[PDB]
Amino acid sequence: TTSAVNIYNISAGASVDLAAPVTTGDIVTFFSSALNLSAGAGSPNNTALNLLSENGAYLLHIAFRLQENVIVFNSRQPNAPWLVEQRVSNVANQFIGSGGKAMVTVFDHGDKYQVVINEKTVIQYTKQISGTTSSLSYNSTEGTSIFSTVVEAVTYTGLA
Amino acid sequence: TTSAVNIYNISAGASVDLAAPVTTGDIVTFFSSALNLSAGAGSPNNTALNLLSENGAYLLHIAFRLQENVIVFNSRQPNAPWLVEQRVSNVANQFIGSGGKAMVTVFDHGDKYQVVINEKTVIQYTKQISGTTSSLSYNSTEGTSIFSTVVEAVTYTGLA
Repeated sequence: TTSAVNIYNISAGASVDLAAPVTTGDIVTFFSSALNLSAGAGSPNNTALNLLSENGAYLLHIAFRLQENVIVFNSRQPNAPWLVEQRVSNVANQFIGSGGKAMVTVFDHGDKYQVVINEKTVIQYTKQISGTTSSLSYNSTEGTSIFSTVVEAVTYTGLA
Repeated sequence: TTSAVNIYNISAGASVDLAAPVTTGDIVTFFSSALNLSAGAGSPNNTALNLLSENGAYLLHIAFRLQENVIVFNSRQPNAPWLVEQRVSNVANQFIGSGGKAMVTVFDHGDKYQVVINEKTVIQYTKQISGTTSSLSYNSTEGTSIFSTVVEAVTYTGLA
């Protein structure tokens, strides 16, 4: 079996097409060389990370909302409304192991997405939309990003 | 179903016991925040990364020798001599995609170890000794290491 490693530099506000699709059994890890939580809980800062399908559907939308002090997980089809959102309270608490930097790992287990912040699993997300990830985006929905201007993404494909 | 991410900071000269063992289907990645392709001669290894078994066997020894312009791969039992070595020439050539930083990934495929430098698979190493990796070490020749003093390692376990 031959696996593969792909590295991407994602600037804030951009979307990147993967040279190798992420499917069941594969992994994607986001590396931030900074952690800006200083605004604190209740501030209007919201940054997002998304895994998209070839048809443009949002297989996994990850929103770090400091205003409501929650991390939201959801999915939606193109030109359609957001589905059932899952939430995890206290943003800063999930990053406690961090310190100047952070990493977010998404495991595609086929029927679910396992998300881990640093060493802590924060959720086992049952998929609302099935499919292969062919593109990734990093957007600063509101205020300033909680991550570095450029995020490094590494995918581990051809595992299963 | 449930996988895990573990982060370790390995200083030159130290060994670390893994909180979660690395077995067939798992991955280990090494991150260097520096790259020195003109550091001088090693004695004879400028730097070496090792994967060890529960009984101290060197399942995978990765040695970089600048003065010999080669990368060596080998294994050995506890208190026994080195076995059949495999070598890949032209060190700099393997780091062509780098640029002040570098990463070394090792996939444990059961019968073989796939080693990738950045995005380039350097070799498919047929195991000379089988077993589970329970600890790792980063050894160097004083002042001539090609990597940073501290190397960050991340393991993805519980995959298969």
